[PDB]
Order: sequence, then structure tokens, then C-alpha cells
Amino acid sequence: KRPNFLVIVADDLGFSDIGAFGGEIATPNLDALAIAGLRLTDFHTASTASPTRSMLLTGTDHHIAGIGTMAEALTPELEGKPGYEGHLNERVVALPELLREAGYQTLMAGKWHLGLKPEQTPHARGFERSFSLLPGAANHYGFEPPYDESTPRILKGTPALYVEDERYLDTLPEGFYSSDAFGDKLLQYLKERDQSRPFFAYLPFSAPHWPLQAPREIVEKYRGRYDAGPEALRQERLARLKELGLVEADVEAHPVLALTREWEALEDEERAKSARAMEVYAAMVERMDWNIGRVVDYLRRQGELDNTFVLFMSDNGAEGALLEAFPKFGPDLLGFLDRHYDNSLENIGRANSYVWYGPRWAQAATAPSRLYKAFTTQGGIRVPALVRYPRLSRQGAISHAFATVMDVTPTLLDLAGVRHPGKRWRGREIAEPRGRSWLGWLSGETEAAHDENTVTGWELFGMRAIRQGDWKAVYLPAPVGPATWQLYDLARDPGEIHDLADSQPGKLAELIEHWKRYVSETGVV
Ligand SMILES: [Ca+2]
Repeated sequence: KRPNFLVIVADDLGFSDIGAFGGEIATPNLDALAIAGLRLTDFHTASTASPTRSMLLTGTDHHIAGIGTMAEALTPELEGKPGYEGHLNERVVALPELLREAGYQTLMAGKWHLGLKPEQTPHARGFERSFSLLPGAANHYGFEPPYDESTPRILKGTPALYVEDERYLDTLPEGFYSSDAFGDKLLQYLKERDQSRPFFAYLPFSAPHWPLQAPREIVEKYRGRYDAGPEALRQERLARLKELGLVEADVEAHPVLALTREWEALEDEERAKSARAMEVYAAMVERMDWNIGRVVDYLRRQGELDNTFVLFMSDNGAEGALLEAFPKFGPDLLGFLDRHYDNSLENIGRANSYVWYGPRWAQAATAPSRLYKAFTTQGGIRVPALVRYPRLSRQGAISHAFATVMDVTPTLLDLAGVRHPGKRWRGREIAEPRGRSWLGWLSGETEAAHDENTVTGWELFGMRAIRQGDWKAVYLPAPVGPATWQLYDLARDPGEIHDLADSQPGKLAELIEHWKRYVSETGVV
């Protein structure tokens, strides 16, 4: 009996946000899956959305698969470079393409971020039914600003661009809210399925990505919950992570780094607005979980859930960016929002608000890790993940076994009984996976899918990392870092605090040789 797959991806959700990962946010559906399943604490993505998604659906690195950098960041200089096409390219075959030609029904509702053009949509790349937001973000209610010369580039790049199969949509339905619409559509496609054949269901939410927006009735459940601020929260999260066994009691958390004012330096009005942004975030996460519950509860009542491999993950670390801090996102983002949105306290969270919660709230959720989204430190690339599938032996536990998002395609092919086609598919050259199937590990035959000699690289925006076993070197250029390689023993120092470059040069030099091979093999520019 071939299993079904349900692959759920949160957008910018933090490590300790979910209850079963140490958080205060109501996530009852995900908690039940997590505690019955396997919770992963050493599972990694890339540091932002589209790199990670290209890896998820191929089993190889984003510099091969077409998102060598984010499409939104491409330059004339990068044009023509293999794997910097700005969309999922044809140097790869996608997981749904392989499963569909083997009898699986491929169903998707959510954010794509792997191409905007017709030949790059889910319908072109293996999904028989799909309801999708093509860009990397959008207003969750479909409220659009005017688009003219004056519009900030970050808003120009995030329109509410939706497609259903081949149909680029003209209007969005009344009551549109991104998470609810994705739950509604995937539920529709499941109810309409051929019940005599398995499905591959992909549920990439755009929540809890900015702009932070959620139903007022849910935000109201969190009124006052965050009045003590993001460092009080970080302390609550760290304590809970340790109580639950997700982090060891002796772990030294990375200090919090922000150019903004600390909570106690803020004025009452400023704190109230920041706390409300976190209340709205919490509601986004709760409402995402509610929609997950609708899908999972349907499958449960169908008697399909126990034969469904359920994977939940976030796509990168929590979002600590200050969007106002980047001229590339402008011009004049704050002024534009002042003149076109209403970010006053009582409107934060509504369709015509536009807020993001900033670096201190983000680092509460990445703690004890260093930094957050778009960095190659663990705060950017270690994300929460769970697997619920009762056939497998390793269930009910917390695992600190090393894993990455590139392992997912090989694992699901393995479970599906489908071989990766090798180096050719549909008359073209394609890449072979760099990840490894989890089935030996999850069946109890081995302790992990990787070992102390496994080598994994990362690069984005000029930031780098290279890992072998539990040794990891990081390169952060100015003014994000010292502009030289730093070396961490993640087994002793998960916070990437103690730079061993000077005391262990032999190890660093080994990892630099691995970095150079990673560059060569994947086409890093
Ligand atoms: Ca993301």
C-alpha cells in the first residue's frame, strides 16, 4: 500500500513558536502530530524562501536548481550563470514530476516562489491541481497598494498574483485570507481526489510572513500576552526548550544583536505597537494551525492519515529584518506606508496595515541560535520540523540527528517505490540529489541518515557556511560580521559563540577545502 504524502511548510515561522517546540502560541493540531511523531532539532534549510523550496522539491542545492540567488536580487552580472535563472530550472526534475508519472495525484495550495511565468508555475512543474501565490509574499487579504513609479520595490515585487492551474486569477473571493484560502483549496482537492490512488499534497503557507495580518477574533486571544517584551519572551522560550528536552540545560544562548532600542528604552506607545505586532503574529500561527487541523482531521476521518507521511517544517529562520533598513526595498518605504496604510495601534493586523516584528522578537524564537533569516548562522538555517508516520519505528521522540531539506525528495521517492531517474529526464541533463533518504534512520536500522564525514554547504548574499559532521565554519561580511571565516563546534557550542579558527586552524583549513568543492560542484558565484 503506497503511502500518501502531506508536506506542510510554514513561512518564516520560528524554532520555538509551536507549543511542542516550546512556544506559548496555540498550535493544538501541530502539537498532536509532533508529540506522536518525531521532532527534529538539527534539521536545516537554506536561509530564505525560494532557495529552500528549490531544494525541498529536488533534493539538491539551490545554486544548481535555479535560485543561486533570489530572483528579486538578480544582477546583470549573474545573468547566464547556470543555476541563477531566477526560477526552478530544467537542470532539475521536481519531486511532483516524478511522482505524477508514477501514479500519484499531485495537489498544492499555497505560496510557490519558484517562478512567475506560465512555464514555471506549479501546473507546469508537476502539479495536477494547484492554487498558488506565485511571488514570495503578498497582502494576506489581497489589499493592493497603487503600483506606480513611487511604489517601494518590496511592494512592487509582492503583488497578490494568484493562479489556479493555468488560470491566472482576475479577482480574489470575498473573505479571502491566505491561510484559510489555502486550507479551503487543499481540502477541496482532497475531497475531489481519486480515492483509489495515493496523493502527494503540498501545503506551503505564506503565514506567518509579513505583512503581519490575521483575523481580529484570533488576535484578541493574545491581548496582553507579549506586554513583557521580546527578551522576557526569549527567556520563557529558552526555559521551555530545556524543560521539554529540545535543548540541553547547559547550552549558552547567543547574545541578542539589534541596532534598535531594547524594550525598556521604548516609550509606552512604541511598546504597545510592537507587542500588538507579536500578538498578530501569534494569531497568524494559530490560524495556520487551525487550517492544518482542517486538512489533517479530514484525512483522519477518511482513514487515510495513518498511511500518510506527514512532514511539517518552516522554510528558514524567523524574520528579524527591518525592511526600512534596506534601500533596495525603497524608495521611502516608511513614508509610503504612512500615506497608504494605517499602522496605528488599533488597526495593526488588518488588511490595510503593513508591519513586521523586527530583530528582537525574531531572536526570541531562534534562541539559543545566532541571528535569524537570511544569515548562514544556525538562526537562519536551523528550523523546526516534524515527521508523523506510524509505520516508521522512530516516533514519539526528539531527535538531534543532522538532517536537511535536501533529504526530503530522496526519502519520499524511497517511500513511493520510485527511483530517481539518474542524470537524464525528458530528454535533458538533470542533477542527482545531494541529500540522502531518511528511511534507514526512521525505521530504526541506523541512528542517523548522515555521519561525522557528511559535508554540506550554504551560500547566499555573500554569506557562507560549510559543515562536516558537527564542525561548521561561517563567513559573514561587513558590517554583519568580521569578513573572515569563523569556526564552531556545534556539539559543544550550538550558539556559535566561541570562534575556534585560531585555536583549530587545521580543522578550519579542512573545511575551507570542502567549501571550495561545494562552490565548484554547485556553481556558487
Ligand atoms: Ca520564508
